[PDB]
Amino acid sequence: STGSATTTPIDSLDDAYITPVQIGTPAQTLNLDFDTGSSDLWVFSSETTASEVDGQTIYTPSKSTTAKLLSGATWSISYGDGSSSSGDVYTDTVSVGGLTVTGQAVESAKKVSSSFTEDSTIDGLLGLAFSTLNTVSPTQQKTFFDNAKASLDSPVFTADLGYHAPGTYNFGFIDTTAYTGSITYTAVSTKQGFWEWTSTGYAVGSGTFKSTSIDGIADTGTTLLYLPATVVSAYWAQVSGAKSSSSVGGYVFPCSATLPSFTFGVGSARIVIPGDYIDFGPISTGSSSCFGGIQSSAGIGINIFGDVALKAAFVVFNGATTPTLGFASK
Ligand SMILES: CCn1ccc(CN)c1
Repeated sequence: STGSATTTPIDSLDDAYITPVQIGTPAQTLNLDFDTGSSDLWVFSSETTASEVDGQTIYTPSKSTTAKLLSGATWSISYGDGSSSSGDVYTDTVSVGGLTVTGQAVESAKKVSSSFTEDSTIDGLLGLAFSTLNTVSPTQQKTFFDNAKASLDSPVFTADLGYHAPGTYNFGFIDTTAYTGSITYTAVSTKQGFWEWTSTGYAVGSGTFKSTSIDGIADTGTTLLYLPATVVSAYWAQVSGAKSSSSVGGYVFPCSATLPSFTFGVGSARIVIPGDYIDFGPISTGSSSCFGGIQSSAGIGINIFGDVALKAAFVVFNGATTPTLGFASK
């Protein structure tokens, strides 16, 4: 089997991407944030505290003839931005782009933090990291991809995120029309539960490529590119007036600037992020200070190849017995 679904930016900045997902019988379609940095499929629901729902579409398990309470199971997750959610668990039929999994754990939110409430466009998350990170207790649950994998034509999914435009998540096949050149594959460590890999270096604009190993994760659920402070300083030093602002929480730059590109290495191959992809717009409405899309990972503990980086590539998440990542230009 295969599946193919369009993923759409939630706003004009590509702050996140939503993909429609069918849950239950009859189908209830929710728009979920596909997140290769986490491993829980959770949804706003009829159980979510009413004051914490503000415009989201909810899953109502009592209206699904295939929903079953997973008795005793609870979940609770916290994310890198400090947001969080928790609740109980149903199993139900979940379909993405024509690919159907029966018995998928659908984690029903009883509580969500304010940042989720405030984002009316995201009805929940669909985790695509390794199932070892799934938070369901006392019986850990598998991701949608892990459950689908044996049925898939090939044990892979691909992310093709657009810049200010829709893109595609495919399951079970590699669309050879969706990228240019060849796909360069690189090793993955699953030791931390992430699609963790080592970039071979970087370049800023037209500058010379610096060969240096950068360990990080391919994370569709993180907006920006978070890299070591040395690398990020080298980038922003090429932008007149750019500075790190403690009050804003990262590098900002004059909105009048033209940003240089940023290149990252995948083995001997190179992915070029155009400068425009690094502009996240005014820090507040009407400001002439703009927020940068490349930020320091120093306070995180891990480097994150988030959407800013991934949207410049066609990305293969290869879930074979030994997982690997593939990157192609597009
Ligand atoms: C934009 C919604 N969101 C918040 C945290 C995550 C996971 N990185 C997704």
